[PDB]
Amino acid sequence: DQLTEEQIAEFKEAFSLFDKDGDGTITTKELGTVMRSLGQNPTEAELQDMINEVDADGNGTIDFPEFLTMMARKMKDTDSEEEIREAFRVFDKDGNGYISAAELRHVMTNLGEKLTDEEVDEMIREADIDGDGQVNYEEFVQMMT
Amino acid sequence: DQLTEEQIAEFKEAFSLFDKDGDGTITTKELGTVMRSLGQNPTEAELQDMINEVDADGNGTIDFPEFLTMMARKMKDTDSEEEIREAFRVFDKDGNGYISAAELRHVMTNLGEKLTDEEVDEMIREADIDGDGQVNYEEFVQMMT
Repeated sequence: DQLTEEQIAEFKEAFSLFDKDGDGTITTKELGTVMRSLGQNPTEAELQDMINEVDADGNGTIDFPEFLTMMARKMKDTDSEEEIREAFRVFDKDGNGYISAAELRHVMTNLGEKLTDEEVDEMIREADIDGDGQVNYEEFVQMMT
Repeated sequence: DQLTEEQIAEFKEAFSLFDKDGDGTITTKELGTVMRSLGQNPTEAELQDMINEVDADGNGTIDFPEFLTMMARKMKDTDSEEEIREAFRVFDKDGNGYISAAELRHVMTNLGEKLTDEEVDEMIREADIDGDGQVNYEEFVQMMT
């Protein structure tokens, strides 16, 4: 949590990864995807105070630069804990604070070993993502096979 | 896959990993977990057929040995594809063939890095898993923090 070549360089990727359009323009919606995609849990309001924040043209689009500036500021409210607790929260479907010790084990080793961060990113790229960040999990299977 | 030492050793782990009773016997339920814990997607019937075959006393129990023998048989019946697909299915909450490109990325890298395959088992070992394998993720959160 401190703007640095790497930090930034990374922040680009995530931004590039969810700009379906293909031209540096993350939508209010694409914005959330980006953040969750980094461990943050932006509230629908929070994502709003962010669009209006800078963008005063109501274009609803966000330029990497703006994004970067935002992140930098909101970076203070990011500690290892929340990030972690979000990962595990993906495995909590019904949302009961409870998760499959199993599903965990499986996803983490089986799929955690067959793939490398870079590979995860490469897939998501060619992958067919929509606004929300949804993707037909089969697409991934076809790739991985 | 075949019954190589490593393989046996792996099954042992998983089996040991969900025999909450502390001894060397897993229940029909526990069985389910163990299997999901390895990418197998056991059907209730299948699970019952197993508890039935061996253990004619229908004790509902099953030894590592019996377990080993069993897995051996169903072994050549499962292929890498299925496991892959089951992994991804964890990420598909409402079960609509769709998952969060984000959540994937997040879980896969953030938490995919903070832990090593063993660190996972080691955690689930000390973790407070219940019958269905359910676990309070917070408990994992703490261990991590």
